[PDB]
Amino acid sequence: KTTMDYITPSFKAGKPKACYVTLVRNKELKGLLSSIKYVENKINKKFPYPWVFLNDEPFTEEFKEAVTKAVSSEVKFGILPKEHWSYPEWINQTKAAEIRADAATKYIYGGSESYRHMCRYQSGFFWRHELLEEYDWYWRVEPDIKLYCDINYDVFKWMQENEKVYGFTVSIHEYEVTIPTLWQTSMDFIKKNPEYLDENNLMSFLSNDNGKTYNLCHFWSNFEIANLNLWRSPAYREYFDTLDHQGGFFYERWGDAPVHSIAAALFLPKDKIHYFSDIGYHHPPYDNCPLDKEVYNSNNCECDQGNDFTFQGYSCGKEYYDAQGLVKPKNWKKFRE
Amino acid sequence: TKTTMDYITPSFKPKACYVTLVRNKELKGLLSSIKYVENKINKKFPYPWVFLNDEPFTEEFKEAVTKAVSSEVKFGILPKEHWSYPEWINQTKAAEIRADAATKYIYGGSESYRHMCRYQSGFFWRHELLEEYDWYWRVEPDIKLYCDINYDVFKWMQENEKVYGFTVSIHEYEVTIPTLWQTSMDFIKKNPEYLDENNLMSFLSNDNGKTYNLCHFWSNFEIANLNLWRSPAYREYFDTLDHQGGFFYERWGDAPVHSIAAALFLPKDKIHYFSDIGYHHPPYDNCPLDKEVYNSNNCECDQGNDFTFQGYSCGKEYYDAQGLVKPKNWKKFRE
Ligand SMILES: *[C@@H]1O[C@H](CO)[C@@H](O[C@@H]2O[C@H](CO)[C@@H](O[C@@H]3O[C@H](CO[C@H]4O[C@H](CO[C@H]5O[C@H](CO)[C@@H](O)[C@H](O)[C@@H]5O)[C@@H](O)[C@H](O[C@H]5O[C@H](CO)[C@@H](O)[C@H](O)[C@@H]5O)[C@@H]4O)[C@@H](O)[C@H](O[C@H]4O[C@H](CO)[C@@H](O)[C@H](O)[C@@H]4O[C@H]4O[C@H](CO)[C@@H](O)[C@H](O)[C@@H]4O)[C@@H]3O)[C@H](O)[C@H]2NC(C)=O)[C@H](O)[C@H]1NC(C)=O
Ligand SMILES: *[C@@H]1O[C@H](CO)[C@@H](O[C@H]2O[C@H](CO)[C@@H](O)[C@H](O)[C@H]2NC(C)=O)[C@H](O)[C@H]1NC(C)=O
Ligand SMILES: [Cl-]
Ligand SMILES: [Cl-]
Repeated sequence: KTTMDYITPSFKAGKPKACYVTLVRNKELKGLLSSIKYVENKINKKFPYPWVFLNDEPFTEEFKEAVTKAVSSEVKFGILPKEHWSYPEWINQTKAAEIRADAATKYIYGGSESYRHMCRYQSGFFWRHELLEEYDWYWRVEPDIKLYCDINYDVFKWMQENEKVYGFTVSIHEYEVTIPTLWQTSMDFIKKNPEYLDENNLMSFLSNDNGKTYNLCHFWSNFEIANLNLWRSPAYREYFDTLDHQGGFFYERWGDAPVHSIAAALFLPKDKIHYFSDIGYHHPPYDNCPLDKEVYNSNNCECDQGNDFTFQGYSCGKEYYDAQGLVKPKNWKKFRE
Repeated sequence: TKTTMDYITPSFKPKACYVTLVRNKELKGLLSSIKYVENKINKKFPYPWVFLNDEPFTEEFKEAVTKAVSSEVKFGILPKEHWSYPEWINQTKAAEIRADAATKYIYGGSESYRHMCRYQSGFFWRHELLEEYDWYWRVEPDIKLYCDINYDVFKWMQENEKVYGFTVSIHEYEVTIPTLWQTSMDFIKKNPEYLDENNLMSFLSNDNGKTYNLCHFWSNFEIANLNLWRSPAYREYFDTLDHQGGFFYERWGDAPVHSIAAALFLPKDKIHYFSDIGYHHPPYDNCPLDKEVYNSNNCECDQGNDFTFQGYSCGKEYYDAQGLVKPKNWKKFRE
C-alpha cells in the first residue's frame, strides 16, 4: 500500500471536501482582512468553500466578528494544541536559545523563537488539527496577500478531476544558512526507506547532480492548494518525525516550504505536482503574474507581467519547467536581464 | 577649509521633488504607489514629481502618470553614460560573475540590476531634472503609505536642518558586498577630513570600524538633501567605489553605499528616522508605534508587523547609535 494508495480514494465527481486554511496572529487583523477581500472578490463568491482560521493563542472577539463579516462562506476558528507548539523533550533549549541569539542579525527570523514553532507547525501539525479532519483538500492563505486576477473555475474541483496532489504558484531558492543539514537528513531517510522514493519523482527540480546535493529550489508554501492525504501518508508522517528528531527546526531554521517541497518532489509521481501559471498572486516580495495574454486579459489581472518572478534567476521556475518537460513561454529569458 | 556641511547649510517653500526610477513594464505598480502618495500627502502639500527611465517612456505611460499625479510631473530619460559599463570594467569577467551568481542570491545574474544600483549611487542626483532642487523624496512602484501625513515633510527637514531621512533599515546580505567595507575604510584612511567628528559609525559597526555589521538604511525610501550627494566627500567616495568595480564584480546596492556615506560623512544629528510615516515596500513595513500618531493619521497597517525592531532590522542599532530611547515594548518584536 503505497503513498498514492492513501490519496487516490479522494479522486467520484461530487463536490470536493475542501477548505481554505490560515495560521495567523491577532496583531495581523488588518493584513488578514485585506487577503480575505482578495479571496472573496476573486473566487470565494463564485465557488464558496469553508475557511478555517488557526491560532496558537485565542482569537479576540473583535477579530472573529471582523472575519465573519468579511467572509461570505462558513468560517471556523480553532486554537492549536500545546503539543503542536512547544519544544519536544529531546530538544536542548539552552542550545536552541544560543543559536537564536547568535543568528538574530544573521538572517531573517534568525533570532525568532516563535517563527520556528510556526515552521514546525506548518510542517507536521496543521494537517491533523481537528478542524481539518473532515477535509481532503486545503488552500493556504496568508495575511497581506493579493490575488491579481479573477479565477473563474473551482480550483479544488479541478485538482480532484485532474488527479493533482500539490499545487503552487511561486518557487525560489532557499538561503542555505537556514537549512545546512536538511538535505543530508532527507537523503538518509530515503536510503533507509527506498520504497518511499517514487520511481517517477521530481528529483530534477531539487538537484542538478542526481541527488548528491540540493540546489535549494523549493515551492513557496505561503501559497498551497494540495491534498491533505499526502501529509497523512506513512511516508510523510515518518519523514516529519525523522526531521523532528534530528532537531533542525530549532537548531537551524528549517522552513516548512523546503520541507513540504522535498516530500512532494520525492514521494509522489511528478505528474501529481501542478504549477498554477494562471493564478495571479502576490506574497511580499514576489509575484506570480500570468504571462499568457489571453489568460491575463480574460481574467482582468491587475499585476505587471514583467514582474512575474517565475523565470527570474533566483526563482526556480526554469528548474521546474525543465524537470517537468513543460514548454517555457517564448520570452522567458527576458526575465533574466 | 570648506567642509561637507558647508555645502549643505545654505539650503537650510523648499526646492523639492519626488523622484522615481521606473520601467514601462511597471505601470500598474507605479500608479498604485502614486495613488498612495496623492491620498496621503501630495494633494495637501504638492511638490513636482520627477520620473526617470533608462529607456523612453511610452505615451500610454506618460498619459496615465500625468493624470494620476495632481502636481506637476516631469519625464526624463537617463544619459547613456550613466547606464552602461565604464570603459575600465572587464565585461567578460562581469559576465562570468553574473552567470555564476544567477541562482545564488537575489538579482545575482542580472545585468540591469547592477546598472540600477550604480545609477542610484552616483547619478540620479545629477540628472538634469534634479539640478534645480535641494531635496528629493524617492518613491518606488508597488509601495504603500499606511497613514496620512499632515505636515510638509520637505519643509520640516529644512527647518530642522536634517540631511538624510529614512524609515526601514536592514542588514545586507554580505555575499553581495564582500569588499565594500574594506574599500570604504581605505577611502576614510586616505581622506580623514571627510570623516565627521560626530558621525554615526556605531550604526555601521560594533567594533569601531574594524568590521561592517551590515546595517543600512533601505534606500527605496529616502527623503534627503541632494547637496549631500553633490558634496566633494561623496563625489570622491562614489568615484572610488566606481573604479574599484564592486557594482559589477560583486553586486553593490545603492542602499549600503548611501548609508555608509551618510553615517560617516555627516554629524549624526543630520540623520533622521521617520517613526511617524507608515510605509511598505515589499516585504517590509514601518508602522507607527505611537498610539496618537497611529490614530490621528488614520494608519492602515498592523503595528505588530512593524519591522523596525525585529532582529534582522537595524532599528535597534540605529536607536542605540543616536541615543534614542526605544519604545517600551521593543523586545516583543524579537519573539
Ligand atoms: C545543551 O546545550 C548547551 C549549550 O551549548 C550545552 O552546554 C555547553 O556545552 C559545551 C560542550 O558541548 C560547552 O563548551 C565548552 O565551552 C568552554 C567555554 O565556555 C565559555 O564560552 C561559551 C561560549 O561562548 C560563546 O557563546 C556565547 C553565547 O553563545 C557568547 O556570549 C560568547 O561571546 C561566545 O561567542 C559560553 O557559552 C560559556 O558560558 C557559560 O559559562 C559562563 C561562565 O564561564 C556563564 O557566565 C554563562 O552564563 C554560561 O553558563 C562560557 O563563557 C570551552 O572552554 C570548552 O572548550 C574546551 O573543550 C573543547 C572540546 O570539548 C576544546 O575544543 C577546546 O579547545 C577546549 O579544550 C581546551 O581545554 C581543555 C581543558 O583544559 C584541554 O584538555 C584541551 O587541550 C584544550 O586546551 C567547551 O567548548 C559550553 O560551555 C556549554 N555551555 C553552557 C552555557 O553550559 C549543554 O551541554 C547541552 N546539554 C546537554 C544535556 O547536552
Ligand atoms: C577579463 O576577464 C576575463 C575573464 O575572467 C579574463 O580572461 C582570462 O581569464 C583567465 C586568466 O586570468 C583564463 O581563464 C583565461 O586566460 C581568460 N579566460 C577567458 C575569459 O577567456 C581576462 O584576462 C580579463 N582581462 C583583463 C585585461 O584582465
Ligand atoms: Cl528577524
Ligand atoms: Cl534574480
